[PDB]
Amino acid sequence: STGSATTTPIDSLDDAYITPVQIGTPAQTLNLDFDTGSSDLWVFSSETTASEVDGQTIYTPSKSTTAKLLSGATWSISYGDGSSSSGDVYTDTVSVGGLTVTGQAVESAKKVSSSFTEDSTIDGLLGLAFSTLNTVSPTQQKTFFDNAKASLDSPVFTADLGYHAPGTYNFGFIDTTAYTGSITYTAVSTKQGFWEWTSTGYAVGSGTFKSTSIDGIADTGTTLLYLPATVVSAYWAQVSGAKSSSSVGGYVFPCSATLPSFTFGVGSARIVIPGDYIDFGPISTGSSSCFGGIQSSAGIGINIFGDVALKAAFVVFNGATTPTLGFASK
Repeated sequence: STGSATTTPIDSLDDAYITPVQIGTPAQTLNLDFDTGSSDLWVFSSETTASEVDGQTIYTPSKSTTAKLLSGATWSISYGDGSSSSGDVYTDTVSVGGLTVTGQAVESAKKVSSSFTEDSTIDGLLGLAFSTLNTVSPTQQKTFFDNAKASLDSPVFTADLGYHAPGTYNFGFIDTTAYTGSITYTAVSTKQGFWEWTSTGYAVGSGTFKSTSIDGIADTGTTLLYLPATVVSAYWAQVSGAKSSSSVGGYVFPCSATLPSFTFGVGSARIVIPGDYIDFGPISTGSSSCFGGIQSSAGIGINIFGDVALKAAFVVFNGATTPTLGFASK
């Protein structure tokens, strides 16, 4: 089997992408944030505290003839941005882009943190990291991809995120028309539960490539590119007037600037992020200070190849017995 679904930016900045997901019988379609940095499929629901729902579409398990309470199971997750959610668990039929999994754990939120409530466009998350990170207790549950894997034509999914435009998540096949050149594959460590890999270096604009190993994660659920402070300083030094602002929370730059590209290495291959992809717009409405799309990871503990990086590539998440990542230009 295969599946193919369009993923759509939630706003004009590409802050996140939403993909429609069918849950239950008859289907209830929710728009979920596909997150290769986490491993829970959780949804706003009829159980979510009413004051914490503000415009999201909810899953109502009592209206699904295939929903079953997973007795005793609870979940609770905290994300790298400080947000969180928790609740109980149902199993139900879940379909993405025509690919159906029966008995998928659907984690129903009883509580969500304010950042979720305040974002009416995201109805929940669909985790695509390794199932070892799934938070369901006392019986850990599998991700949608893990449940689907054995049925897929090939045990892979691909992320093709758009710049200011829709893109595609495919399951079970690699669309050879969706990229240019060849796909370069690189080793993955699953030791932390992530799609963790090592970039071979970087360049700023037309500058020379610096060969240096940068360990990080491919994370579709993170907006920006978070890299070591040395790398980030080298980038922003090429933008007149750019500076790190402790009060804003990162590098800002004059909105009048033209940003240079940023290149990262995948083996001997190179992925070029155009400068425009690094512009996240005014820090507040009407400001002439703009927020940068490349930021320091120094306070995180891990480097993160988020959407800024991934949307410059066609990305293969190869879930074979020994997982690997593939990157192609497009």
